[PDB]
Amino acid sequence: MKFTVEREHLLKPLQQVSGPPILGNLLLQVADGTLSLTGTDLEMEMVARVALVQPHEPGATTVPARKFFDICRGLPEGAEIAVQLEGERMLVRSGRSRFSLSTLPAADFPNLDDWQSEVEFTLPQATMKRLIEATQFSMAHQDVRYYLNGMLFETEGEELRTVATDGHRLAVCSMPIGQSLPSHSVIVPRKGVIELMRMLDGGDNPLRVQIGSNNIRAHVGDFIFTSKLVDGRFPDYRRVLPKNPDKHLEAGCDLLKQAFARAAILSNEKFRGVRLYVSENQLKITANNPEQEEAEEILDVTYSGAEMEIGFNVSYVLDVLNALKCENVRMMLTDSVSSVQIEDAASQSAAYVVMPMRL
Amino acid sequence: MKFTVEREHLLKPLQQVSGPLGTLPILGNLLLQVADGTLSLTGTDLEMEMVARVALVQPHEPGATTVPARKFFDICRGLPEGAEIAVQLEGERMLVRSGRSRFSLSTLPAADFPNLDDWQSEVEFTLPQATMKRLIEATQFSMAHQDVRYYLNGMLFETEGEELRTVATDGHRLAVCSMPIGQSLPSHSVIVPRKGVIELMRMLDGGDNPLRVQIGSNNIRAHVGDFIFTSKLVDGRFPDYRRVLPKNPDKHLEAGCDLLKQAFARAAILSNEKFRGVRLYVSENQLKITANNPEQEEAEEILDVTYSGAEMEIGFNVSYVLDVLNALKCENVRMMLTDSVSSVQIEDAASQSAAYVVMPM
Ligand SMILES: C[C@@H](C(=O)O)c1ccc(C2CCCCC2)c2ccccc12
Ligand SMILES: [Ca+2]
Ligand SMILES: [Cl-]
Ligand SMILES: [Cl-]
Ligand SMILES: [Cl-]
Repeated sequence: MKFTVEREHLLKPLQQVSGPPILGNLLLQVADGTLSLTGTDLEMEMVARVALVQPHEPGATTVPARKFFDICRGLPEGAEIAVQLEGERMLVRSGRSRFSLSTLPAADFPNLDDWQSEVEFTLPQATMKRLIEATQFSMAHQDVRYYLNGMLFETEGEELRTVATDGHRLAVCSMPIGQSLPSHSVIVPRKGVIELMRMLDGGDNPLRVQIGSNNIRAHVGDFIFTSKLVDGRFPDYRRVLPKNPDKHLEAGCDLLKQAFARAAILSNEKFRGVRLYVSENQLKITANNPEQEEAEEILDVTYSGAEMEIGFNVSYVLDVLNALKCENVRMMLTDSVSSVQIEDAASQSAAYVVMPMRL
Repeated sequence: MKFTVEREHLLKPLQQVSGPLGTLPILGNLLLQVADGTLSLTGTDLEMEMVARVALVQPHEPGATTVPARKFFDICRGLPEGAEIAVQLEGERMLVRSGRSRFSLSTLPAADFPNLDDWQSEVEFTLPQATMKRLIEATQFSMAHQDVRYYLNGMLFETEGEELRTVATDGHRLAVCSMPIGQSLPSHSVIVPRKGVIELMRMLDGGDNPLRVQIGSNNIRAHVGDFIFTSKLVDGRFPDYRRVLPKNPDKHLEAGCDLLKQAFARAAILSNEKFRGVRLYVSENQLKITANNPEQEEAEEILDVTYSGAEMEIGFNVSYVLDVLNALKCENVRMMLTDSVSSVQIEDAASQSAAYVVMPM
């Protein structure tokens, strides 16, 4: 196995495959004019392909990922990196820098189980990035309810939807993708979501998604990501979407956020409860804590409905406003004992639901 | 106690005094005093004190209280640019009002707030902010971390002639920097604790306000603008850097600092994770750096340098060398060598104002 490649042509692929003992190594393969790099943690895998325009010899090995990446990154901008397999070591040479790395046999590199694709679609990268970024923050982290430690991907009509919840607050994002889809639902593990998100480079390469019974694969440009799905049932989240909020309030996103952020300083550190008093074109926010410190914020908003009061977790609401990053927000309300739904006033694509608190 | 002050006039002082504050609650509070047309804000941890004076041009009423430092800072910082902030003590609560934002904070009595002991200044001088910045950043990285010789965890500040000098060492490597300050000083040495050095750096805003330093037998104080920092000193017998500098390191190697740094940083990848040893082979106009680890992975770097005279080999902890090269921020470095079992001296090839000494492995 031999190849010589420019540093930068190696670094982006290296970043991608480092994501997921031999699991600490990258599989390197030279075949039919291409260097492929693979990383895996047994749950998911990333493969990156690099065209080889310089002379090369086929073969495969595995090397320590961190060390190989660090060596490549540490070399000067635009350096040519020459790699050859010599016995049980992989030799890396560039200028008068030389390295000998330990290898493990390519034959030992684990493969993900084989599977059949049953649902497929192609969409712009930007659309998938919007879908994930809109909801990722609301996934559970390491809940014993393992089916929450990930993100629902739901197809219906011509729409792809992501849903995330930690068992307390909810994020939903829905986008038309211009193809007729079967009504289908899968849960992608949270680490897979993160790795998928970070494979999307913000460019013009379209993303191809293939979903099997127990696996998902995403292909964009020179990168192929594959993951197991979470084998579980996602909660019936539709039950907490307010059926008909009769009251709708519109406010400047940043003004509302800064008022909540200031009030939060004097909210209970653990339960983070703040109260909203809604009246004709006015919102008053209050907070207090066990040391009897108190905050009050009054802002002008657009609101005509009946006066009402409602409490909620200000951390959850701040998370929502930070995700929305827009000009104006719409808060849809019912009463003091019902949830609140929050959206960008200019777009219904993303929606967030926060539960009510009594004080 | 009442005042109204513009947000921007409050924010820097609040940041200056509150930054390093947090099991004794009142230590988490700032002391606020309105007296003689000035708002004074004070923070302390009992070892050091930060005091800022703010002229009150708007109507105000005298008095003092203490309030949670972080909360008051966060409230002020969270208000919009240009906000006017009105404060008044009402009973045992401190009220803060700006626009239609209102806050009521808990207080502790100003009478309970702790004072650093009184002391007398013995040594005084003034110097540019830029010089203090240079003195600290040139040596700070070489201070010990949690060493049982507590004085090594701080920084020596020495006056000699008209130079102010800092020295830092952890027993394995040493940094020294000396700068002229144009005033006849007595020969004097003090040790400033770690936290003190951090605040002494933090208080330099990068303007042209000069620093006024007062040193007593047990304290140091720095005045810049309307901020006053005071720290207790540390007792102990700091090493004499004069005795740590190699007596005659007449093997002189010159190399590009960034080239040298990058070569060591790559070799370090395949050095021992705990011990971090690399070997240097010096020969005519050439340096070779090698590293290997228990797994027998190997790095080799060869560099062109300026070196004439005898060949030698020497081993170093590569972290120590990298720390020096990252602190130098210059074009060319000079390494002054003696033999395989003696320390190396390292300097900017174009300035003798700082020197670095590293023991070999
Ligand atoms: C009815 C039940 C279910 O389908 O099993 C259910 C429904 C809805 C949710 C969340 C709660 C709050 C924010 C988003 C919806 C659940 C969360 C954890 C466990 C069960 C949940
Ligand atoms: Ca000196
Ligand atoms: Cl606001
Ligand atoms: Cl109030
Ligand atoms: Cl080698």
